[PDB]
Amino acid sequence: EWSYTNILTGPETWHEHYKNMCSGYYQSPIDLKTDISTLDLKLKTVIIYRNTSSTETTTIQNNGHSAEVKFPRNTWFISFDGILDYKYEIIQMHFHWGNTDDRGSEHTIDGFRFPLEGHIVSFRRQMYSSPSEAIGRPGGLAVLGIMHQIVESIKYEQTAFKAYNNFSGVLNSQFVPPNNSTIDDINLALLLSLLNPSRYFRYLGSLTTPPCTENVLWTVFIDPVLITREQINLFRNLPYGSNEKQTRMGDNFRPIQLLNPIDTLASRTLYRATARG
Ligand SMILES: [Zn+2]
Repeated sequence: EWSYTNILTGPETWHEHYKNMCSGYYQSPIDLKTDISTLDLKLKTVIIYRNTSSTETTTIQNNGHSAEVKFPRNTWFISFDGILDYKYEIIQMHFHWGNTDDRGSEHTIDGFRFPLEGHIVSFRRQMYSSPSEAIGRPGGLAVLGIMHQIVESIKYEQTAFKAYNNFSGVLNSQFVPPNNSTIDDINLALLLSLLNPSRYFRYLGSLTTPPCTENVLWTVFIDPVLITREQINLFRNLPYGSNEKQTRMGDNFRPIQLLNPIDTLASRTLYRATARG
């Protein structure tokens, strides 16, 4: 059992209840510190692309700790090298947000928390045949982090919810765990075009929920996409699972981890990318 809000099973306890691997020293999230990071001009623009002959349905579930969009197999991919040859295949996208607008993200950028951080989770299909083979194996995963920020004046079509197609209206108080519903597909290419896909932090870290496996290649884009207060409050209408002390889902984020805890046996480095100038 784990939770965010029950002090007994909360994130401070994960290093004990899930020693493998929540006690490790390559954990996530971290503070993404622009001044400490190393600019690496070899890190290219990220591309997200779709298999246009895929027809299966997309679904979303309230799994008790987030809203998680589950994509069909063989449908959405990420390329980090400009070639569209299916090296990373997207599995799911879920979200982390706050009870209030000034927190919610798991990563910080120079100490700053955003209201909502989305995680697009993919597996390295280049090496592994399926999500379930990759999820617990070395180097199996790569996650994209997308920061969202609230604006007062904006057309719907300009907000991230256009790419999400409003999650087909499923974000409301009656979307109780562990219900899942079919939704219109998420246009992840459009979502990525709402920010600068060349401008990101990059490091090796972990899943941010138990068992915190250290096999995640992280990419966190620096520019946020935009949403309204109305849209953030939609997520806040979801109920938490019954493991949680709080009724309404919010503050479902793990606290910050150090880039290099004192016990590390080989330091990791935080890299940054920017467009070819
Ligand atoms: Zn996440």
